[PDB]
Amino acid sequence: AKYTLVLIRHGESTWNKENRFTGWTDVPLSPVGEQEAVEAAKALKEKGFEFDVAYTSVLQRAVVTCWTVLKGTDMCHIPVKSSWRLNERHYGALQGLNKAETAAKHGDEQVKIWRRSYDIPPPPLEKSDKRWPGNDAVYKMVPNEALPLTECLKDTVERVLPFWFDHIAPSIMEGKRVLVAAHGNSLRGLVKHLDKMSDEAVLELNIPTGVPLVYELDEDLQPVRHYYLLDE
Amino acid sequence: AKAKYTLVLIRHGESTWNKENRFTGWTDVPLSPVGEQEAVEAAKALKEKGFEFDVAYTSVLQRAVVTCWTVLKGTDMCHIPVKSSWRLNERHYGALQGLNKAETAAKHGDEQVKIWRRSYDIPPPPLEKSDKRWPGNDAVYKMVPNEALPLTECLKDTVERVLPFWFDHIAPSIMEGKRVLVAAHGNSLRGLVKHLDKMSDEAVLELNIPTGVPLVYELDEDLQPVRHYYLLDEAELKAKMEA
Amino acid sequence: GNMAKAKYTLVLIRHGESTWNKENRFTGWTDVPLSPVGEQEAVEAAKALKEKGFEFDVAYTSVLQRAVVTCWTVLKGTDMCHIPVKSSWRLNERHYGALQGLNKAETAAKHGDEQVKIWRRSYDIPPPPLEKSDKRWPGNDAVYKMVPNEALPLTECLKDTVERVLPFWFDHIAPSIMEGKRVLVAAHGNSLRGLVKHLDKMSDEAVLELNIPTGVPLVYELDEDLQPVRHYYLLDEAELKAKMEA
Amino acid sequence: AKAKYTLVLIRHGESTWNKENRFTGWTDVPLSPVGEQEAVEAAKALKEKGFEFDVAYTSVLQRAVVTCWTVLKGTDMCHIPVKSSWRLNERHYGALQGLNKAETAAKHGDEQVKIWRRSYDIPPPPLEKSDKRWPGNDAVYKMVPNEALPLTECLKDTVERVLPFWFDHIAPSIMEGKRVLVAAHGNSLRGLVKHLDKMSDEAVLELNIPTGVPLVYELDEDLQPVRHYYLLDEAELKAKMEAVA
Ligand code: NA
Ligand code: NA
Ligand code: NA
Ligand code: NA
Repeated sequence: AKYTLVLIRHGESTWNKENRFTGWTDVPLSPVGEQEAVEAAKALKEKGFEFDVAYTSVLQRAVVTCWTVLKGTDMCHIPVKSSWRLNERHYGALQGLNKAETAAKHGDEQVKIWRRSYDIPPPPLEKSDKRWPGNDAVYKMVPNEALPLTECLKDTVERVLPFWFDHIAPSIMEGKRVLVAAHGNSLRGLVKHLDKMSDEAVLELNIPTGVPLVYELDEDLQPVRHYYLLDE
Repeated sequence: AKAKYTLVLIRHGESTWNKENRFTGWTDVPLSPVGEQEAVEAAKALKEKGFEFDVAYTSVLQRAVVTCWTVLKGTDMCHIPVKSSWRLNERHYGALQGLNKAETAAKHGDEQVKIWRRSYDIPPPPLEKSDKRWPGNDAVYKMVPNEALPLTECLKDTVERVLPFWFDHIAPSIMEGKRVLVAAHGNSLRGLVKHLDKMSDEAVLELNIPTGVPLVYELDEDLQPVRHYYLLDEAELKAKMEA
Repeated sequence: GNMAKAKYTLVLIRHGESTWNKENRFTGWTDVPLSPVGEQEAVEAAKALKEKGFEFDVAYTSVLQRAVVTCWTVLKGTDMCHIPVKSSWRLNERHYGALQGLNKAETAAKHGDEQVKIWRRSYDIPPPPLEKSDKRWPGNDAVYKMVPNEALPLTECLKDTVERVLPFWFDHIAPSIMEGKRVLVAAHGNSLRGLVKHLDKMSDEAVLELNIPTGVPLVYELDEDLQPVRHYYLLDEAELKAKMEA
Repeated sequence: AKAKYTLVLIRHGESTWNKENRFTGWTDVPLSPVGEQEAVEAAKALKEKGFEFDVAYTSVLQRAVVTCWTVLKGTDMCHIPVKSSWRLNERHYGALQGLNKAETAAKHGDEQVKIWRRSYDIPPPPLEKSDKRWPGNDAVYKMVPNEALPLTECLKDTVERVLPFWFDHIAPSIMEGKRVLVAAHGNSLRGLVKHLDKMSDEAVLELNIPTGVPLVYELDEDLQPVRHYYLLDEAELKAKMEAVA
């Protein structure tokens, strides 16, 4: 009843179509992904939503989603803050591999666990591997110890919260209308916190792609209600 | 001397109002389709010659902001921080903003507009605080004190408004070792160049910065230009300067 | 005066006496410390702010020890040590060029008595400039390593000081006030005269008569548009009249 | 073992409650006169060895903040930016804060407190939101979401609360080439050290950081410790370690 927060998950990426684990792989949006953001922007525009600051991960797919939304809402003048803390969950040694070839290699049960589990991460990369963010110039200014070799949702949540408490939440408290453009697991991290969901309950939480999720929060940042801005 | 640092400046391409032959100033109009493509072309040239960036500075006007995004996209630099500031905005055209050039030329005279357009210290007629074109009435600038928001501006004012941002943000980034990109407008960039090259008040009037062409500055240890150049062959560049 | 209310409250304070104020010597950007009396003026200003219940959310200071320590002392005495403090060379004292470090008598005998009165009280006539080879030039000082040399003065008149202060007002101080933050500004005589000149829309001629006393909180009650509704010092009319005379 | 960066850590000296033999935690108590002087002495040692700083990090508790200012004053480094954060605060002692050791011994028992004091993952009894010692009720933390403010903490929680600040601010400054100073507390510094030296959960329990003594870390290109040392002779240092034992 006091503050309004808008969250959005980027649309389909090239690897979502190629049926391959992405994680921190910095792949671009597919043409369909680019358009989901254009549609979400129009809906926000129609309802008169406006923003004062935007937060994003550092992955192209989220960054472009955010730019598209600002463009479609006439909010290109606002500051945009990116952080690796809003990045998708890192899939370790599975990143870049096709899901079928990994399912046939490791088994259908084991991948379902790695995909939908809360605290069991996929096999870790080695520091010599090029998929390790520690070897990527994009993370040059981030200490290597903070860059994951692999992650379970749990790790993702713990890595996201600090950014919520140190940047996002304070902006809301300062009176700013905030937009957050991120990924499925990163956003599940925020929602888990916002709605105080249990470890078991977030496993069933599915955040649809390219649909604005609006949170009406009270004076103490507790949700009064939430809803998606569409009719599909 | 020799280059120690590299700075890249870029002026946004054509806007809808450039085609509609209308004074823009702080009017937040979008790029035309041709303007969007000039940025794509400038990105490729930067990509080809191996330019990379660590931070990007922009005005708060859509035109420049989108030009910047396009260049980062085309150079695979979408991960970098982007900082916007009203200080990099185009020169404010006062009471002329939104008016067609022919209709103002016929109203006020061909001489008087030429003065207001290419003069250094004579600004166009000022707006009143009641006018909606005054940034002080625009929510975009709600966090900026109204005293800093112009009613009108001459190039001189624009230069004075830009320098502080150069000294407080852009230059320090260069000094910190960061490869900087600046996406702004004609007059705001003339402001930086005037300072960089220590141009006189009279000389900057002849300075014409072509639209959608990266301008690269090789600076020494003390931020003084060793040389500058545009990323385009003499053929394409000659045609861009003439427009 | 105006009977309206304050929307915002801003507190400005000029640091107390420095070692060189006693040595009767031009300081400018020379980073000299406060005298023991200077340290105590800040303790007294803190107590007055404490008694009236003033609280702060952020503090702005120059990068000169003198102002910095004044600010720390005030935060300590008001139980505001938890707030962010932002420093900037833009709030530095006016730079006195080639006069910095010299005694008044020895500069008066060297350059002339009246010429110094002009350099000290004038608005637009600066003192003789330093050379880039001189150590008193901030461009050679590690303290300003991250600030482009072109921005660092060789000398300054009040006018120059005002022009370098304003941007910091518009880019940091004012926005904090607009965000709803109770701001404290600990700086120097000329830098504060710069802010006041702007706040009260004073003329070039009028700011020459403006004397800001040392170690006395100056409170500004500003309206929604940052225009002064009224201002006042936290001191009895007795101690205050004596502070202004100095 | 090739050092590149230098980091200086300092634990504030004695507080009024250290003398009054009482659990402090987030209680914002001031330094004792002896505490103020330890910082003056640490500043002189840093001054003598020529240490200079480019930025300083601190908790938001007066005792640490004043320690930092004193060190900057004594090293002629008052011009540098100082960033404070609740993330560097002392460990929060939950329901034990404000209690005297005798008063806690009489009301919680000698065994339970020894566990709460030297344990890694078992926190002291938690406060209720209706308790005034909960930071959520303190204006100092007005700009920090209440969900982040502890009701109680074990060293483990402290560590988890500190790391993000290390990775988001302190470390990047070191990587940017800045000479950093960190003025904080016993448990918050044990957090950093535990990470820096990759100490095990069991080993940090024996780690004792003396008060008012600069701790210098020589780190390699990848922020890994090459070596560390205190600015004090083995004689004066032996006596400081016994004080903190
Ligand atoms: Na890295
Ligand atoms: Na405004
Ligand atoms: Na410098
Ligand atoms: Na709070």
